[PDB]
Amino acid sequence: IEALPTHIKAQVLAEALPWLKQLHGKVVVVKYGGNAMTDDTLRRAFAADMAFLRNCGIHPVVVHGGGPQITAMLRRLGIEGDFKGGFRVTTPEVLDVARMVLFGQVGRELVNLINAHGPYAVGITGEDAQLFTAVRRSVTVDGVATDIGLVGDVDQVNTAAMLDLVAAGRIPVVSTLAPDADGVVHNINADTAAAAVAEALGAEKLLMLTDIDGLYTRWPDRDSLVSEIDTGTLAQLLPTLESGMVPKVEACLRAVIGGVPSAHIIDGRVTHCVLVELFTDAGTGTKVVRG
Amino acid sequence: IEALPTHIKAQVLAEALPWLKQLHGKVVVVKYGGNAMTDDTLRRAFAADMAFLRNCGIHPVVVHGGGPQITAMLRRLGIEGDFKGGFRVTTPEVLDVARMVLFGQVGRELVNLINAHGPYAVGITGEDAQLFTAVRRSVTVDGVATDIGLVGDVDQVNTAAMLDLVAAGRIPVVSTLAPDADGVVHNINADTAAAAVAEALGAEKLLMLTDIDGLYTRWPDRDSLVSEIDTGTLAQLLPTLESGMVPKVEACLRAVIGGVPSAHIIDGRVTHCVLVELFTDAGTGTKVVRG
Amino acid sequence: IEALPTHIKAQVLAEALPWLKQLHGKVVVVKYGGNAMTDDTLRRAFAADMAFLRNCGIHPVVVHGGGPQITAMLRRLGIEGDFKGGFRVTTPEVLDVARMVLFGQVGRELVNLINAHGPYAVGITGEDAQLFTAVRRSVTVDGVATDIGLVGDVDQVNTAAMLDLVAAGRIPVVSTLAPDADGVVHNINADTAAAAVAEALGAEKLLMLTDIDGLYTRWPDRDSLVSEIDTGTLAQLLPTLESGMVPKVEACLRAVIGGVPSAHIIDGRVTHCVLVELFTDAGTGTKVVRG
Amino acid sequence: IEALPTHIKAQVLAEALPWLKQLHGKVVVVKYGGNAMTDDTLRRAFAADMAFLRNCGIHPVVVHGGGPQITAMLRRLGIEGDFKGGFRVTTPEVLDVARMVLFGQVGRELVNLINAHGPYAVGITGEDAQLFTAVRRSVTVDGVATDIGLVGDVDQVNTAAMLDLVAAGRIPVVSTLAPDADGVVHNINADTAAAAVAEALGAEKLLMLTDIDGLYTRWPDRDSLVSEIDTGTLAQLLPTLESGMVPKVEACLRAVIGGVPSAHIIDGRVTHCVLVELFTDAGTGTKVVRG
Amino acid sequence: IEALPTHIKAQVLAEALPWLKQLHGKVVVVKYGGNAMTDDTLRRAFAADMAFLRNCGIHPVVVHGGGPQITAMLRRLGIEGDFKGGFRVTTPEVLDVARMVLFGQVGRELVNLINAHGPYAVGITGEDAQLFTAVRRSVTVDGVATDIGLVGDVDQVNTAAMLDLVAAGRIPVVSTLAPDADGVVHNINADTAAAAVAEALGAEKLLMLTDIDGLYTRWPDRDSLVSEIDTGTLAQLLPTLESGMVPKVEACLRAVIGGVPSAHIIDGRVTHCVLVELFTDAGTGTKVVRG
Amino acid sequence: IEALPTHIKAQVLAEALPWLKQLHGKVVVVKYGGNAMTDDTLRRAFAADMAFLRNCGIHPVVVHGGGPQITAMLRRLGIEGDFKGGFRVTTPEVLDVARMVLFGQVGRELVNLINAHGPYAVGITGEDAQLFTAVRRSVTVDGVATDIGLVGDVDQVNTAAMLDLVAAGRIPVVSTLAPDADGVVHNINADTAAAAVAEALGAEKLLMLTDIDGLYTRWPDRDSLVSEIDTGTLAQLLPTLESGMVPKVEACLRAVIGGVPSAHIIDGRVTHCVLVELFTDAGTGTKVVRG
Repeated sequence: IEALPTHIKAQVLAEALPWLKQLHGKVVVVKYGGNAMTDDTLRRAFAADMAFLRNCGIHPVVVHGGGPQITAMLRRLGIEGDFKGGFRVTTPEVLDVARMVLFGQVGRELVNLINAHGPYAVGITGEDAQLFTAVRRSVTVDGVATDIGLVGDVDQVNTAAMLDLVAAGRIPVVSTLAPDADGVVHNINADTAAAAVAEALGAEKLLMLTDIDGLYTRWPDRDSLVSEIDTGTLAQLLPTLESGMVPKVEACLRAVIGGVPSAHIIDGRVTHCVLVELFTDAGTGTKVVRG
Repeated sequence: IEALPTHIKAQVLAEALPWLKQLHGKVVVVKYGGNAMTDDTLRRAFAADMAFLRNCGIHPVVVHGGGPQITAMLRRLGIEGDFKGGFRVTTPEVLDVARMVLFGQVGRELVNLINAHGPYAVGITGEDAQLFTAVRRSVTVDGVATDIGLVGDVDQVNTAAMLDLVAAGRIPVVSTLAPDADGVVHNINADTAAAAVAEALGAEKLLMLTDIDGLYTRWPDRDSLVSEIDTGTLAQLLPTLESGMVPKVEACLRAVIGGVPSAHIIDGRVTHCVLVELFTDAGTGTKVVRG
Repeated sequence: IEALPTHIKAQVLAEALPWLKQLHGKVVVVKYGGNAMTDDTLRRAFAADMAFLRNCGIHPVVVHGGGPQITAMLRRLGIEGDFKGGFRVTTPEVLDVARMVLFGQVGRELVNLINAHGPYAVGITGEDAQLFTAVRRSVTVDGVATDIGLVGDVDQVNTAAMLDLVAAGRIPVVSTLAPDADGVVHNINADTAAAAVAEALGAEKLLMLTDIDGLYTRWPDRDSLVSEIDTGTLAQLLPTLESGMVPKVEACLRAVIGGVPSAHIIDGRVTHCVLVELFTDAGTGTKVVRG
Repeated sequence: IEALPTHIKAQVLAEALPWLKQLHGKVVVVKYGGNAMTDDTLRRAFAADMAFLRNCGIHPVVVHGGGPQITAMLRRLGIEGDFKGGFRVTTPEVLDVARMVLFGQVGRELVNLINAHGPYAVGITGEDAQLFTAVRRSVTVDGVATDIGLVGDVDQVNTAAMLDLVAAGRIPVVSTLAPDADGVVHNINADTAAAAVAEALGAEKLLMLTDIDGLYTRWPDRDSLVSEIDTGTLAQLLPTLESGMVPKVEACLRAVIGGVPSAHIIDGRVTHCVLVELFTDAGTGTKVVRG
Repeated sequence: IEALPTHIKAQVLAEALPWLKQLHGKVVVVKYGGNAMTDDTLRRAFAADMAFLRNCGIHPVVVHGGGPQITAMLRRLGIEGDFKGGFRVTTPEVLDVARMVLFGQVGRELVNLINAHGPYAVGITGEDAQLFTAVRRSVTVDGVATDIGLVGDVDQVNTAAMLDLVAAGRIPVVSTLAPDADGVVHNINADTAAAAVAEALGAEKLLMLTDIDGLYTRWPDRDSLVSEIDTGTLAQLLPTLESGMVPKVEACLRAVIGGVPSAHIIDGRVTHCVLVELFTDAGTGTKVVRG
Repeated sequence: IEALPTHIKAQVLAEALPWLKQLHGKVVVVKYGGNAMTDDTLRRAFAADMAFLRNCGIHPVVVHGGGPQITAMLRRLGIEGDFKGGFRVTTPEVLDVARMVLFGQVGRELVNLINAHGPYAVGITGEDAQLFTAVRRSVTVDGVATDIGLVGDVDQVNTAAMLDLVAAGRIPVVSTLAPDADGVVHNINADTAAAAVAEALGAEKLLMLTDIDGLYTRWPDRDSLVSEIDTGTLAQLLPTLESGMVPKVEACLRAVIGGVPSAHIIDGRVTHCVLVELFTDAGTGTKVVRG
């Protein structure tokens, strides 16, 4: 980015202006996972983009996952799994490990990366200041709803206390664990938690970092790649999508139907994908709007 | 506490008044460890006492340890230790485990206990919002200062951001990990960190929960138990004390010399020891003042 | 309270916690009269309990009476009384004396007692900053409503200005005099004024200090002493109660029906009765709730 | 004021402008006593002028006396006086009467008069919120300093809490009683208290209402009437002035030497003397400045 | 105003009190034009009266015209006019001159005059901070509505930003130019703009300075001069009034019907007419109220 | 900017981050003149860049000139000039025209351009709220200091009121006219005024838009173009520079010596020069630092 003429650098920056205006002073919830979480270059760029948003007066809120790190630690601890369908059962023991890995390892890495740019990141779970609660969820397997232990969905969100934190200039980094109404902590799917946080905070956008170019309606036909789709059309397409994309699409559906103006499935394998999706018209991601 | 006449219950409460006046609106830093951390009755009472202080308009700040929980997890993970003197060397690997256990397990338990009473507790480390930094420390072994890895002392404290948190009505629960000036996270001894936080926050008291009645000057002579001692006298006595008491005494010395009006070594095996030490004249603990 | 074991002192304090949580940040209106007002030990303890509430972050508001002090001063001044039924007629002259005694003597004593603990108490009447107004009341005598001069009921309350005063950390001590809509100051019964202030301020509790154990439904049968009663049941019982208890019961009825969660008739002859009633389950008083 | 041409009414108002600019947002302490306190027309006009200042964004603070009302009440109560020199001895009994008359009668009348114009006036003594303290004073009689009981001078003033009250839009009406360092309430001379309040509050002016045209240097020579004098000249003249003027002059001296820009001795027998002195160049009063 | 006795000066000031109470803390919009704008004595007095209101805690907002100054500058620039009916057509060129004269000359003179008394005046147009917008208006000529270029009516007003300016202690001086919805700046009649600003700001009064004694219903019969009239009566009279008075009357109608409590047509040829109309009962102006 | 690969657009934006961090929450004063003021494309881009800074949480303050527009209007009005040396004498008449052109024409155009992006721009002069004052300046001609009328330098700046305006989210657009201590308005050179505003506001940068690539030390040698120079070196070079560059260089000297961290002479003929200079390392401008 050095031989590139200076009048072209100017145009690239100037074209950010309409999106800076759209997002100034607004909440943007970003689900962070996949290869954006595992490669040092993609990670460092993600943390820089969070600092970028913050130094534009945008209020990012990061919700992270960590499925494979949990599995890796359970295997290290010799904790034998129980599986119903394709789901590990989250016993009290598995929860303790999940919480310890998500909050004490995965979230720590991102907090420190972001904080290389300033005193921005702060880690939290639903446990802290009772910021949100969980309700136990069942899963459908072989056509029957089934209990797989201490896993849940976001129940209620302390919207005011959460926005107080971003008003202090902080970037919350959320590990998806929260107590139920009896104080018993559950693990929440990070994609669904991200949609719930976006709706509760009145976010202007929900970004979903995934390891794909975007939503293909007829995978693997390359021409089936769509760049914008409405919730009604997308809900009808949901039964036909691969297993990995369903939670990302359900998230976008719940968020946009919940009033979030747009949710985006963007390619987490692209360095600075957040900057590309937010401040550029050239993203490969797909945008979900209501309709 | 039922056959006890009602006019005696009244006198007990009324005698709390001078200490409520002393502490209203003031910061009290509490080092929490030992059996107060491991027994369910002592723990639940500790969490209730933190809620008590908060519902009196006192601002508690909890600094916790977790030495044995770390050791237990290292053994579970099969991480062979290296030892210089009696000190485990904190390699990058051992740090990751220490941080994950302290922040993702030990701190979580206390946060949830306290939060059974309200949205009070919030967990943090020096990493979050760069709340404090560490400087690597050496230890003296066989008369020579020696490096034992990523262990440090508190360097600087973001006093303003920390007090903003208690001003929100929060009870910080601090896990003693913090980055050095290069962003590399160190493990800090919880006793020393507690003294450093007390001094930086202008705390009115530092409480040190330990598993002993109090400071014995000539252990094990029962009559050597003292109830108040000045920093000058206590510094001269420090070379003669058992190994377990030195860090607790050094903490009290640094805090009180640092301007904290008093530091207290109190018996963490007594249910509601905090209430006893703060709102009663009948504590067995020992009080350190400057002189 | 010295030979009493330390673990019992701890339990007494710890059992205050649920009521500290209930009252933190809340308004508590206390009608103060009777022997609690005349004996030096009961008085000093009352003032200490007001300071106690204030140093817990509770907002006490004190409404005081002074019937007998007024009578005593009228006799000293040689002011001959006029009586309709059992009621002294409050001429302009009698009002001046009542106001001067209530505000310039009785209220002064309590303000100074409370202020021995800090800059808390502040005296006021409805006259000051037009904090409340009066409407002239008649009384029923021999079955006919009758004018007995410048006596009234609370008309309107400047809720906002009153709460601004407690927000400053002040403890208002209210002498029950207030202007009517024409600026003419009336004397208001202190029991009824206390209920009116409680309702207007959204108080969490109304305490009525009286010189009896509590409400007896069939005085003097000792077993008729009740510890909790609903407003509907109590309204039906009101025509059967002794003359001294009627104003205290009407007060509790108006307050609780007015939305105050509970009103309490407690024994003002018990040292620290406020502490006993608020922070203990062993009070002899009776609690009024809606039903 | 009806046949007077309209262009003359305009000029009178327009000439108020430089003094409105001088006083906007500033504290003005007014000592109120004499015939301005006893005649219904002068009183009602005084209260209106206090409302005038308040509705210009000026912050009046009223300090009142009441010597003769106290004497009258003592005689009504049959309280025999003890006299040293020309001074009544203020026994505990005489204090109670003084406080009750000053705060519960004299201050009440002014509060109600002012409040006919709005929720402005609020009565206070040094007792309330420990707004100020007293130190016992002796008097010189026949050349020897002598104790005459519970009479004092203002010791310390809670400047911040007092200015908080005027910031709320209130007009404090101060009765000059205050506790000493042991909580024992003393009666303070109202002229001296007014000067002390002016200095502590950083008042822009001190007004002293008296029943004379102004300072005569060689009473009763009519030409000895001066309209402005400096503190140095006036201090030298003080030993030669009549008994009634000394406290008013000592007050002006202490205030202006204390940094109050000017103190004024104005004729309280003139209806609306405050308006005349503050917003007009035609006052008969005398102005004291430093020099 | 020197031989006039001092007790008469006092009465004049004291009679201002009810209107100071009415206006304290309230917005007063003043249309300023005519001879009040062109004579140095009337101008300087107008600026002083704006400073007077400000130093009483009243919030004046000045809307100014400048018709003849515009004409004079157009003639100096040799800009030939086009006229439909009696209306100059406001071409883009004529607008530039109008804006430059109104904002860069006429408004500057008033700002500087007012600012001789303090940092009060601040000049603005609808362009600044998009404080208000315009909508293009047509005029009726020979019975047909006709376009006369870039002239409009106030469309929307940024009420909040405007009141923020007066809350800072500023006196806005408004030049009536504002952009339409496409950013194209229009010239707005100053009388109509003044009524629109008064209604949008919730003004307590609208003052209309004109070069006449007041509204004559049957000009030139001297007895037809009315001092107060309701909007319904005045609307019926509007078709019968001289050409110069129609815009002033339409303004008062729109304002008072828009909820402004009263609008006043006052004689701008009287020195200090504002002071006379606001703080005196002797104004020759006419008051419009709803009915 | 369309065929350019998306990973290059990302890198351009990401490289803005260190300068966004440097400028977030900081004041940047921009002198705007030259061709950046006269060409529609350069102007519209300048206004967009001001909106860009504002939507990043940067606080721009624009100081504008307008020399040639003034000359053009004087010629249109037939105002014959008087010239001493090469300086037009600013008579009272010439000032009125200068003020009317600068504030009522030139500043209006920029305000409206900026406001196409939001309610940002607000026009002001030193006259408004007495935001700054002028002191009359002389010029040196043929070796003698000479009066050329109502031209001056910035004297004092109301730093607090000016920063209150940018705190409201406003972008001040300053026309360089201000009253002297006697209220007489002077015209101030816009380059010098810009440096004075930067120093008084504690600006982080001063940008000087000019119609040259940057400072040439040995014009017209192309290799004499420097990209960074210290104040000491640059002061020594000042006597050797062309006439047009002297005011721009004196400005940078006064600002940087006045404590402004850096002042920049940048090429106003480059579209989006502000974006290029601030958020890019590829600017042709020259940076002045202290040394």
